Amino acid sequence: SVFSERTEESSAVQYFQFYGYLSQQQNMMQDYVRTGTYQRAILQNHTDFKDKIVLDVGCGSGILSFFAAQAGARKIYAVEASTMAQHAEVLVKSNNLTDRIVVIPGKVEEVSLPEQVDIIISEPMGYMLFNERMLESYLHAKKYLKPSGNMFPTIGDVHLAPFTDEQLYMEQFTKANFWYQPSFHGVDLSALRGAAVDEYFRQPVVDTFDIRILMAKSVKYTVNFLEAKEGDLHRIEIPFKFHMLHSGLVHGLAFWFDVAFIGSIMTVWLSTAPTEPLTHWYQVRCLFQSPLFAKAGDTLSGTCLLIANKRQSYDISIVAQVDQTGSKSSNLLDLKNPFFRYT
Amino acid sequence: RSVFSERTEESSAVQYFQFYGYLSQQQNMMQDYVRTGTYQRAILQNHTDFKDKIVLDVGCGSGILSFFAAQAGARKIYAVEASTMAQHAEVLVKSNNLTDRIVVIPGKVEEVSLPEQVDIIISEPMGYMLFNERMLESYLHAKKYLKPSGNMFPTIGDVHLAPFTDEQLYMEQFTKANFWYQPSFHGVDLSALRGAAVDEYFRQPVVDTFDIRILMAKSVKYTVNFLEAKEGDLHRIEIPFKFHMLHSGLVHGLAFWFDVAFIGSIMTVWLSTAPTEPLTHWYQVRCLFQSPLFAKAGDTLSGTCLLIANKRQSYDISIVAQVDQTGSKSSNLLDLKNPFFRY
Amino acid sequence: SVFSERTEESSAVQYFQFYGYLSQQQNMMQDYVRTGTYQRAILQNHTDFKDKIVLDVGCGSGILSFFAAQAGARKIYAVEASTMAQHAEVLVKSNNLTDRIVVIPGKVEEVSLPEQVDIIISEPMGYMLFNERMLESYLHAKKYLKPSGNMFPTIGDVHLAPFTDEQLYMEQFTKANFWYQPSFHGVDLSALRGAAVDEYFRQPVVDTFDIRILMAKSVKYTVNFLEAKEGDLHRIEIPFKFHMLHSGLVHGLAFWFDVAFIGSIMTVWLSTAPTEPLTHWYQVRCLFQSPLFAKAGDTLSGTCLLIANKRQSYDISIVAQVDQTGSKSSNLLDLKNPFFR
Amino acid sequence: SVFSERTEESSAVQYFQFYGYLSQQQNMMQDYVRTGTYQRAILQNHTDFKDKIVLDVGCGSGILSFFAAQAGARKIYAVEASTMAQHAEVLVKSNNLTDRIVVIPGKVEEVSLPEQVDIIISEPMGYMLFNERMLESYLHAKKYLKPSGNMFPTIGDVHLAPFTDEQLYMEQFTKANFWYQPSFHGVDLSALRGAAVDEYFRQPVVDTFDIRILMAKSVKYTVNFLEAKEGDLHRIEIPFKFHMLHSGLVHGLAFWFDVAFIGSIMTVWLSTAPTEPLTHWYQVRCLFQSPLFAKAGDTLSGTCLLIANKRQSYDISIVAQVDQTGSKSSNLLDLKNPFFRYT
Ligand SMILES: NC(=[NH2+])NCC[C@H]1O[C@@H](n2cnc3c(N)ncnc32)[C@H](O)[C@@H]1O
Ligand SMILES: NC(=[NH2+])NCC[C@H]1O[C@@H](n2cnc3c(N)ncnc32)[C@H](O)[C@@H]1O
Ligand SMILES: NC(=[NH2+])NCC[C@H]1O[C@@H](n2cnc3c(N)ncnc32)[C@H](O)[C@@H]1O
Ligand SMILES: NC(=[NH2+])NCC[C@H]1O[C@@H](n2cnc3c(N)ncnc32)[C@H](O)[C@@H]1O
Repeated sequence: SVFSERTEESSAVQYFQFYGYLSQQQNMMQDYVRTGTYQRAILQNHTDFKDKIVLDVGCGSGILSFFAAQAGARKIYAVEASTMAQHAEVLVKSNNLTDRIVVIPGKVEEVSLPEQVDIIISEPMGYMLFNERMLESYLHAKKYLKPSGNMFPTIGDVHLAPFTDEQLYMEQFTKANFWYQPSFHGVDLSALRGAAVDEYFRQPVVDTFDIRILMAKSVKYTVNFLEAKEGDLHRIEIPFKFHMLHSGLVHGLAFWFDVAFIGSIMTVWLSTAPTEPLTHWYQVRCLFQSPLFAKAGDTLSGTCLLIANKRQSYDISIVAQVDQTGSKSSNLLDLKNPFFRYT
Repeated sequence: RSVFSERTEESSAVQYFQFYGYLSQQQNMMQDYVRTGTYQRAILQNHTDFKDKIVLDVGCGSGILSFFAAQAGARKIYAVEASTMAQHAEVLVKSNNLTDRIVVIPGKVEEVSLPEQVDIIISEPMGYMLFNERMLESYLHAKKYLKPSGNMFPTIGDVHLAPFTDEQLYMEQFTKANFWYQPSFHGVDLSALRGAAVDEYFRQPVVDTFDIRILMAKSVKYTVNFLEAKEGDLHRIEIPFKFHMLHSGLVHGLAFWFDVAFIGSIMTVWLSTAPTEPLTHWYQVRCLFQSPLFAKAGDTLSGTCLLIANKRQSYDISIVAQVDQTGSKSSNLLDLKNPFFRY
Repeated sequence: SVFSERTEESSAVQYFQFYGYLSQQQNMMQDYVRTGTYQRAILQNHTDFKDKIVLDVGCGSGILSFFAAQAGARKIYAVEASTMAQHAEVLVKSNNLTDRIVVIPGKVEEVSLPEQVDIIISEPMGYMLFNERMLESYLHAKKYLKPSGNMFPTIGDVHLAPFTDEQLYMEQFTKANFWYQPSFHGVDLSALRGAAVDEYFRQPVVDTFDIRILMAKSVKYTVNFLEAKEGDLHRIEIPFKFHMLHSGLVHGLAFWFDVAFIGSIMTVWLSTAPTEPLTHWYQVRCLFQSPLFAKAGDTLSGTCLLIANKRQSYDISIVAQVDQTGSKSSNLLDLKNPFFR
Repeated sequence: SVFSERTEESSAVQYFQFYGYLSQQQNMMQDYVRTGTYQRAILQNHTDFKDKIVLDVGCGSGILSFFAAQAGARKIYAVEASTMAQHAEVLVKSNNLTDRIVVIPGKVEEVSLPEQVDIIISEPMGYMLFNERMLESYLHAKKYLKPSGNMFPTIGDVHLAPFTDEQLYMEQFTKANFWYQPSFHGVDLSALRGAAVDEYFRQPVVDTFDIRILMAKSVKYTVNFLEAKEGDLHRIEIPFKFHMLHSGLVHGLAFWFDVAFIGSIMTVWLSTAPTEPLTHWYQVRCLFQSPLFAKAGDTLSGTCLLIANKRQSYDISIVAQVDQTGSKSSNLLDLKNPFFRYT
């Protein structure tokens, strides 16, 4: 299948084992920004669901399938590949909805639906939006969407902006310099110091930050879920030209995302920006190997290239340059293994 | 057809060795001065056991233990490591000018081919509750390369268990599961999964430290002699116990820690993770009862701790506890692979 | 009679036995807030008693009748159905007020009075105000009240407000976990865990608390004793709509009450709010079996429904929901069986 | 019936409402002394239950019937008059003992049991042993007992001892002196002080105390449950002659009780003595209206006369004299309404 073609068995076993735990469902369900906003998007656009046929890609416990029911849906197909599907079935029965919700265990790339649907709902966003590569399953599910169909969420905006954080940058060499000692119990470790540094800079940093560290208006890369195909996400090239508002050293790029539910009654937004209440997605920062000096008025131009990998994530390639000086930096990051720095 | 692959799901093995390929994880283990300092003491203080001898280091990681044997005069050390950390070991061997003595042999100890039998095997195979990761079986499997006159460092391993009281910990876990009693979470009835939630939450071993005064009886000890034991002995580990209660109150579970002894020719050096000893990165492990048991001072608490090795490099743990006077009984299952790090 | 029709004899026996004890009269009288405020309301409004006919419903030891005598009342009929009525007569004689205070033994729904009165006085408030159902006896007595007569107290305000208090929550959940044991002395009790949680959470929690646990401004439900008819208190439906001020878990609703003595000279208030000095009424809190979550700005809507029962108390029904999310909590309470904490 | 002829209906309604609460069953079941001893006496005398027919009088939740089944009883009739019987039926079904335990809802004086039983078990002791007058229901059930049957408990002993507690005696007047003031908000209350004093003295005090306040070895009155008839408890005249071990003022009499399970294998004792762990029965003390001075070696003689009343309790008539001096005091207490003083 398409899923197994793009995924190492080892990665998938652990991925779906992780999501079979109720404590993880509870974690996602207890994010009120997430759960609240989805419920509002669906209920405030009841006309997009009333008496319609719905598909819920990766329903977990089925919470989004119940909001669709509250909105007046006629039939909801809830697809879930982990063992959480067993618990979703229990909740459909205990809530007297077996007539309107059908739980289909399995991967959305492999199950079969009995009819086409009017709208697909899902929550496929990972870290930096794209982590987990579940947006490809969301788009893959469009093979069941009528030409009339809508997508909830409808679009996705990735935002990237240069930041300054001297203490975050310095923390990397503080940790790596453990290896730069010539007699750790009589053993000279210094030969591995460069490797340790490299390892730390290859981790995206997951936490939040004061918006004042940002040095320029963000650049926006949009994914239109109504028009995009799975292949469009195998290689995501994000060019950027930042016009610096403050002078200082740029230590990397900060990432966040928004999604919009574009309904017939209104559009509802779900934002993980550092200016909005915190969510379980936090924000993501990718450091440059060497900081770049820029002054207010200069331009910072380059590209952020995301290359999907068979571990359900992306290899990140960032190259940036101050146009007025030619000073250049880059970095390679493995989004699968981020550093969770939040306290 | 290797012994390792026959007892290990591929998915678990891949992630296991990816996890230990990280230098940041080597740092965490090496920076535990109790671990690294005691291992060096046991080796250097028993240098006669290593002078001009052949050594095998099972799971050398970065190679620290192999360096200790080189300091003690070992004639030749074979350092086996299956993760990509093996290549980092080689770098340290070259930069420390020990290429004539330390031979890194990459691969699994169940699959490599050593050129000769060895006088002594050294390893640090202890996980949480001693037995997690199932590396003791690889340690014992390596005895096929050990001369009949040889030794094991560590030589024996003691598992200690004792009953404890801690209502806050018990209520802390039951609090998390009350989420799934909700009759109307955003209008959805979750109560049907309250049973499934409590089972999942009370399947998690609690890894952290605690005050020794929560222990309500003298610990029971279960000893594994690594010189005598056979690989197959660790597929099923049955630990009966009978505690003489020193205090009255509620028994909320059993606490677990372990000691290992390096029984050398010059002296025996002990490495302990007991709560009366300085904290290590192993901490201590506590298994909770879903329903606490009451006992008075003078009563006896008896039962069995049974560990069944699973294909995911861990153990499924069943604990049955009974106060003999009243017949009050508590049966509990725990997934040692997925613990709650509470510290 | 009206009283016997709405009261199991079994309840009435114990009820009036309880109030026949001097020790229980000492308890109420030593509440200086209660006793001092009643005296202040009566004496400050002495013109509403000067040379007037008075009726004191459920006088107990007769303390309120003496206050009316101090204010110049010409004649005070003091009705008391327990044996305490004879103790009141002793005090009337020892204080040399036989010319002004006339103890009438019996239930106010069954005694005859020589004449009509100008003002009724009484202390009929119980826990959560309505417990004991004496407000109906207080209102029933209005058959003896002249037109345009006054009522002391004149009105009663009930205040509701959501609160957060996880300790009280898992405290009542702890007691209930005893019935989850699958082997108590070898016996599986778990089949009764549902009945245990229900029973334990039907008990109102009577105690005081810090005002900072309240999550919204209180909602007020007023009872006008001058206008209300006793039948109005058989089924009390109190709608509420709170505007949440803080985000967090709502573990239930807190109840207190104030009464106002609206006299000719002055309006005197007697409050049992948590912002005010504690009284023997304390405050009341009704726990949800499952807490509700709400963010600051959300609205919590529902109704508190009180159905009076034949045991001189009420069956309480509280249904509350977070309007934005549909999170709903339905809970029942037996006001007759409180938990003094 | 016999129950209704000796009980006022108002008293009966509140009595069985009280015991319909699970919270009250837990209160008695959580007394380890009560529940642990009953279990011990039944199991350690298993020969008195194996393949026998049993009657549990006032089973409550049925805990004692389960103990009887643990001992191997063939058939157990469990009689309970309150609505707790329906809960007992649930536990019988949930413990898979519907073939051994049959719950009979109703009063033991009124229900119809088909056959004679081999042994009757019950926990009918109240404050001072006799409060609640349930011992008469226990003896009344002997109409179903074979002539060779047994009773668990077999016998009951009530112990009387003189005590000194100046603080307790004075506490009465401090409370009653609230009324001895000429202007309480302008009201002379002093006319009711005598009535307040009398009221406090008619109340037995339920709480514990330090054994050191006892001034003589206790006097013991025994009820042999195999021999007694329920009519023997309508009027219980207990003559006492105490030999004073200490000199001082005697303020009243203290009461506790023991019961013994005289089985075929052994005799097990359940004590509520002040020298033993505290139970939910505490102890009881009745004050003299005037204290009596007695020297060590003197004798304090008199009678404690308990007269049953229609409120499932007793009126207590105590009369005491110092033989050597001729000083007398007495009191007449209402056991149905005690003063709970324990803190
Ligand atoms: N939104 C996230 N970042 N994570 C939630 C993913 C949820 O969708 C489920 N899921 C992920 N991929 C798939 C798929 N291809 N088919 C079905 N369910 C899936 C997964 O088991 C979990 O319940
Ligand atoms: N001491 C621990 N609890 N864990 C450390 C395990 C270390 O041994 C390595 N290791 C584990 N099992 C094996 C094996 N069968 N063969 C070789 N190396 C192994 C692993 O890669 C890591 O470096
Ligand atoms: N305020 C309270 N919570 N209780 C006060 C009740 C007092 O009034 C008396 N009382 C209660 N109901 C009645 C009644 N219907 N008629 C007369 N006295 C009554 C009761 O005996 C006690 O003295
Ligand atoms: N041991 C005590 N002091 N009290 C226990 C009283 C228990 O016996 C029950 N009980 C009391 N009298 C009777 C009776 N005549 N018939 C049946 N059950 C009774 C009562 O319902 C409660 O469960």
